[PDB]
Order: sequence, then C-alpha cells, then structure tokens
Amino acid sequence: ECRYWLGGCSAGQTCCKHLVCSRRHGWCVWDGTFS
Repeated sequence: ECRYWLGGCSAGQTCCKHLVCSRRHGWCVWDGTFS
C-alpha cells in the first residue's frame, strides 16, 4: 500500500497521491511543496 506524509518511503516503496518519496528527508513529502 502507498504511504502518507512522513510515512517513510524506501528504494522499493511508494507514496500516496500528492506525495513524493523524499530520499533526502527519508519519508514521503507533499508533492509540489517539497524542495
């Protein structure tokens, strides 16, 4: 299943809609706002 904000993605994980796997933060961040 997809993870939510600050869910904690990985190399083989995914993030729910409106979110992106932040490899820098180490967790799913808001897509469109993150850096």
